[PDB]
Amino acid sequence: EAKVPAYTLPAVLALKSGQPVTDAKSWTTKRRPEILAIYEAEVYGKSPARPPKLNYEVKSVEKQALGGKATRKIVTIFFSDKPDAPKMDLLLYLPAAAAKPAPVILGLSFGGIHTVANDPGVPLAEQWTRDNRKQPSAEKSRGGEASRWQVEKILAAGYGLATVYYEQIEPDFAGGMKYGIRPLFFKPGQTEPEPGDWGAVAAWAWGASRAMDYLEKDKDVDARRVGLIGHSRLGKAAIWAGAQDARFTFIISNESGEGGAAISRRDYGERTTALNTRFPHWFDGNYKKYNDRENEMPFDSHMALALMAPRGLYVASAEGDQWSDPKGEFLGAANASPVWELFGKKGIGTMTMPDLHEPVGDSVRYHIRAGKHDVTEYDWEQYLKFAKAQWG
Repeated sequence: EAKVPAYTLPAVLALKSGQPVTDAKSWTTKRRPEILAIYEAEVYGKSPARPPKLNYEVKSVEKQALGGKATRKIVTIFFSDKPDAPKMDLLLYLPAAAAKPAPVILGLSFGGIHTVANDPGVPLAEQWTRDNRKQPSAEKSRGGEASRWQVEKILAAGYGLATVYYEQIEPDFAGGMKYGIRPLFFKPGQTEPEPGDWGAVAAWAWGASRAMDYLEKDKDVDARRVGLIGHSRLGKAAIWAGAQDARFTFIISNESGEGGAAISRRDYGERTTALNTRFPHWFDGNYKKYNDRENEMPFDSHMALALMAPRGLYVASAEGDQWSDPKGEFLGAANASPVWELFGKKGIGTMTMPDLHEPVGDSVRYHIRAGKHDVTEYDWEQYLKFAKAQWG
């Protein structure tokens, strides 16, 4: 950490011109649109507009699911009317006893909807494998991601869990674009994304907002109390989804790294390069000019995160976060927090990184936990306290 470079962050509360942002009105009307546009063009890419009509079908509604704890729904959301188009299966669990429409936490899932809980009545999903092949999952994989979703805790807290498998939006390997939604929006004869067009992180975020499109039509769901959670690369998606979509009352970005919550200036552009090399589909084409600081970024993570203000933001890390940079994720959150004060909200409340298992902050929160890159019970215990603070 004595070997981390020094840097001066671009100022989140100054306009590009240099003029200061003096109040919430000026953020809303001037600076936030400026920051959103920067990220749209230089990082995530421009996405299509919200579809006027959502084409979807409620395939399945089962009460008493999960040993009676939950009403389960499975909702198919079509990204095109054409058959064998890309489509999305949304898994919803609502508390069996729900007396009114329930708050819902929406998540992007690394696995199929059968991995989210131990639920025999959920069809085995097709998944994309280590070899970039798509094939039906084995039954042994049911519930493999359950510890990452803690559905029983969520329902116990009085909330619902909605999940989508991200690779139905776009499969996560270089070349999987043809199998996803991005091609559906090309222009007459276009065959490749323009350099400022969305990449995969943005497509995943875009699909989360179509999930939100359904949840607002569901009459068992409190459309005014939905949040969004993403782990790792899907925490990047969740940051941009929340930026794009004011219906998410909060987002949770679990260990989201570079192009997510982590300050990029804590190295010399080598992470940016490794991401753009290994995962050329994640960000847009313009983003590759920031490789190894060939160009200086007129932005850094605190600005992307401030796109949530005044809504809730939870950033979290793990001691061994992979090679990810927990301090850089804390600093992203901490440097975003002043925007919340413009709105009369409290942010992180400190500029010093807390100790393990010591969460900080109010409308912007942070914790770091011991363990490896994952989502654990401990994370969820805090997320649900956060959700209550946001929702009461």
